[PDB]
Amino acid sequence: GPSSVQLSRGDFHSIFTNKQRYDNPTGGVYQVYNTRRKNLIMISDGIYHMKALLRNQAASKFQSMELQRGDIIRVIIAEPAIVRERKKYVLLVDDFELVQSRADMVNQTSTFLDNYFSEHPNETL
Repeated sequence: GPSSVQLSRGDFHSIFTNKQRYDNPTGGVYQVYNTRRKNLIMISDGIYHMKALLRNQAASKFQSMELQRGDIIRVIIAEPAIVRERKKYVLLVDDFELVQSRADMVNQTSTFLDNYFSEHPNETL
């Protein structure tokens, strides 16, 4: 069914351009974009998609929740990671809650965050 919550549109851009958000990148509402490093997934903020590494309690919930594309989550504990040498971005997620199971994708044609910052190198923290 359709997503009955609003995603945190553009928040992946905010996490890596606004220092206050970078320092505490929590509370965002995101949609799972793809799953498969069995704990590395792709998530969507409705505008961008980016890689997230699920660790600790988030890795446990990945398993217990059978997390899949379309699920909507709220991130509770997280930290940003930039691999500068490779221009790669990852959200390290230690805990999240499930908001909605198997919602229709809000955006099927989002921009990959790494691609966005590689062509706008000026913007990144």
